[PDB]
Amino acid sequence: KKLHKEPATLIKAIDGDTVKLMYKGQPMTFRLLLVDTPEFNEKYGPEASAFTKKMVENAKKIEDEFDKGQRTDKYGRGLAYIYADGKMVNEALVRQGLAKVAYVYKGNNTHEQLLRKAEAQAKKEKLNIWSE
Ligand SMILES: Cc1cn([C@H]2C[C@H](OP(=O)(O)O)[C@@H](COP(=O)(O)O)O2)c(=O)[nH]c1=O
Ligand SMILES: [Ca+2]
Repeated sequence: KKLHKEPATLIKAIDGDTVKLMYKGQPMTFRLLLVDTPEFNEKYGPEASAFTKKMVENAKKIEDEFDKGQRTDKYGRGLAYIYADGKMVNEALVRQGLAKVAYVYKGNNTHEQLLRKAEAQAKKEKLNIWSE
């Protein structure tokens, strides 16, 4: 079983780890897989929100990639990896210490090792959430 990115259409960025897509012609919230950004009113929340917003809004295009397992969560949100001009937003947040690796469920964990490699680098550099 292989993962494949597909073309996506942005309506708007919502916060650090959620975006609104026009998915098959319906507005739908997507939650980024394997990451957790702070809430806007928590430390680094505004920064994570603005980093995801600039990355998706300013991209020439965005793509979504489901993993192998559940595609929608218990709140109806789609669960995907999101790419902006080919760069994974989920990884970039982690690499900048603006999200933690989190919500790792077996069966939607394809990019776990990639993301924990990014988090280890953000922790070594003491970035943001990991700053001292
Ligand atoms: C990332 C992700 C979150 N979730 C759920 C778990 C958390 O629900 P509960 O705590 O209600 O159990 C919720 C966290 O989302 P937010 O971080 O967007 O608040 O989203 C999944 O079910 N699957 C996922 O892959
Ligand atoms: Ca969150």
